[PDB]
Amino acid sequence: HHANIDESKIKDTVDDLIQPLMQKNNIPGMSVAVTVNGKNYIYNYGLAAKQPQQPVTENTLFEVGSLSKTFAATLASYAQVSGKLSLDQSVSHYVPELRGSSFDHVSVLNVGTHTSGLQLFMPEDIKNTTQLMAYLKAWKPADAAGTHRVYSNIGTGLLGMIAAKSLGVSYEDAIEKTLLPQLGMHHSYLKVPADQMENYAWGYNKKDEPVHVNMEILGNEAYGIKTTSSDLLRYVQANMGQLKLAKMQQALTATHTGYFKSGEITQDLMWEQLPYPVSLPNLLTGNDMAMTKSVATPIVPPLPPQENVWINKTGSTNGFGAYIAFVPAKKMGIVMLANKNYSIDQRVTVAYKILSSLEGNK
Ligand SMILES: *P(=O)(O)OC[C@H]1O[C@@H](n2cnc3c(N)ncnc32)[C@H](O)[C@@H]1O
Repeated sequence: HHANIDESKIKDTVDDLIQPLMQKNNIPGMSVAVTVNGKNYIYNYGLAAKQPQQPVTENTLFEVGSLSKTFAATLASYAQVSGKLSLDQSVSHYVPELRGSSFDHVSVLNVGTHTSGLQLFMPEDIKNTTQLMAYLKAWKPADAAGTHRVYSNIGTGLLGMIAAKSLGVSYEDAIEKTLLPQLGMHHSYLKVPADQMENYAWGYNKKDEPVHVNMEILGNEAYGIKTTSSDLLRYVQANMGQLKLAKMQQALTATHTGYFKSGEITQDLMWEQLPYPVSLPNLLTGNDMAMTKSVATPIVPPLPPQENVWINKTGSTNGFGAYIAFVPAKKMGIVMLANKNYSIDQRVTVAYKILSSLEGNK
């Protein structure tokens, strides 16, 4: 602790919110990463595993659940800026087995914005590509694609699958061999390697059992990433153009294009945003859209990537709870990782309090 140092003030702000949060929710371990003024701060708390006990360190890997959807979008955006994908084309244009199905009328943009109408969860009985394609050929949305927003793991799966195919590789290769390496995210994985298993935190479910996420079909696209807070802070900085990584920077920025309004949010390519300065009530409402259908209204022409917005994404698994938010105009961002799935309203509120503390009022 030092005087006249913003770092000590930030640590106090973060500690004072995170310690009670972890106590009352019984969260075993967290890492919080903050960037502001071009400086990066990483704060680690508690335990990556209870038995045998292992502390959270700079190397601890957390499951981030739906933060993974933003990587599928970044890959699709990379394919798009590389000339391999048009977001306005239909899904069946790129997946010829689906020609003649309802996917003749669902665009890639629809699956990238949760506006196809596909339901939230993949049917549990779908285990292989044959069963998946049979389901998709038989599926019909309740409303015309493009009229409603239904947050969807399945649609995100299609987005990433199409993006990878357009690049000539599997999704796993696209992410681990192309995207994460080009972003400099060397401790981010869909499959944690043997030399990193000691760093892979256990998640603690509602009954406090240690669990790791089970990876099923198209799951890598929707929920597969394990990563460190430092790697995600780099991802946040890259999303704010702060790093010397040109196609990749274009791809990152273009994911922030605003395509639909729904409720309080602007739906980008997987990322979600609200105008900044943003009120806590609207941010909370905008982060309570995970399981219900809402009306979606197109933004056409699309809203270009903005500076004056709060861009964010939640992610969870049975054992983990994560959140990212950043405001490009202020070059400030936060990553909050936990090995217990605690409520989104608390993640958002803590992040709002932290970011609001980072400069004076004017
Ligand atoms: P985001 O973190 O909002 O959502 C992804 C998490 O939802 C759960 N989940 C999605 N899809 C499935 C399937 N098919 N089976 C079991 N669980 C699923 C996971 O917790 C994801 O991490």
